[PDB]
Amino acid sequence: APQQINDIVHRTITPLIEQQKIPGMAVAVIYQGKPYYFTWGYADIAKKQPVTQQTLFELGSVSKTFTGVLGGDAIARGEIKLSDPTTKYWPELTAKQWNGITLLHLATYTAGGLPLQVPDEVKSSSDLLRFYQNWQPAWAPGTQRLYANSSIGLFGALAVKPSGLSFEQAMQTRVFQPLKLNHTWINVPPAEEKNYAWGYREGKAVHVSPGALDAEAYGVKSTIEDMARWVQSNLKPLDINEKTLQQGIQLAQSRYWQTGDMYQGLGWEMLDWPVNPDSIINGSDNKIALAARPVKAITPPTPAVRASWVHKTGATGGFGSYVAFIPEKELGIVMLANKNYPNPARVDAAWQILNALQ
Ligand SMILES: CC(=O)N1CCc2c(NS(=O)(=O)c3cccc(Cl)c3O)cccc21
Repeated sequence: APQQINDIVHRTITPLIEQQKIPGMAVAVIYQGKPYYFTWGYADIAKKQPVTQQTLFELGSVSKTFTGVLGGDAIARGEIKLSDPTTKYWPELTAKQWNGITLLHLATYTAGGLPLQVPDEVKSSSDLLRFYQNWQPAWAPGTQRLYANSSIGLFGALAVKPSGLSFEQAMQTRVFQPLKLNHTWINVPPAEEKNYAWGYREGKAVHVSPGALDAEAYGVKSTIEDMARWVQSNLKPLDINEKTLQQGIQLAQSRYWQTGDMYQGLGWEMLDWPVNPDSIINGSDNKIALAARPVKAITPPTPAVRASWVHKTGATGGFGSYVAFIPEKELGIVMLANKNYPNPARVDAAWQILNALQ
């Protein structure tokens, strides 16, 4: 732990924890390719369990980066194409509004206004079909972006259909195991519950509740060590020996759409590096419950740009996560907390640390 990394991390994160009243936090800095770990506070306030390097956190929407990469791996295997119509993998989706909606539109929130949340009433495979059949798009496909679990969640479910595997089994076999992410889970096994932090919402200890397409949109739990390895893998995909996984990571960092200064990948979101912090700090703010934005198609998509700020925020009811990395600098950060605190404060802290080290 070089003193420079020690000092910038502690001097940034300690006040953040105090100001946001975060119960526990884990941070990883990847510097010239090597990981350094930091932990503070409590995974379980009532049982006085500390945050360790083995503590599991709910990633929330950072799970969408795993879904994006798994989808990219299915593309690279030749099992799906992003230009495929949605109905090719779900022929029972016969309602006419689905003509022209491709897997690309699902993966990038551009199908025409799919809603942020799958309704709680939707549980079964037949409930899900009925929900997507009755959905009425506000817009033509490929014209506006509206961030949505029901969009990328359906992409993940359809992307694994030609493989025959369940989504969880495909994610394990094709992403977690090859990358040695051995403490990363869609469902936390009983053997690992001692390490599963509680989330904290309004002072109450909480875990994410089951929901339709939860595994695909917000369902991953992981340790700070496994998340650092995730960042290392996305920083240098060519060091990965599995060929389709290498390509799938590269596809998830391709630029498909532009809105303002932001480019939409598969799960990942990107900006040109160097970034103005206020373009990301205000650009990811989740004070807005619904933000509809016109998109410009990038025709054809730009392959993964090493001179990028690649990032993703994530939340559940009781957790708040952030990942950002800069491929050209071999630099990255992971911030895992068991409180859902404001996104601008995450990005500001991450920028203060990475800017100091670049
Ligand atoms: C208060 C509460 O209960 N929350 C907040 C977030 C969340 C998720 N995660 S999410 O829908 O995919 C998501 C939406 C929007 C933005 C982000 Cl960054 C995000 O991860 C799942 C279940 C409950 C809750």
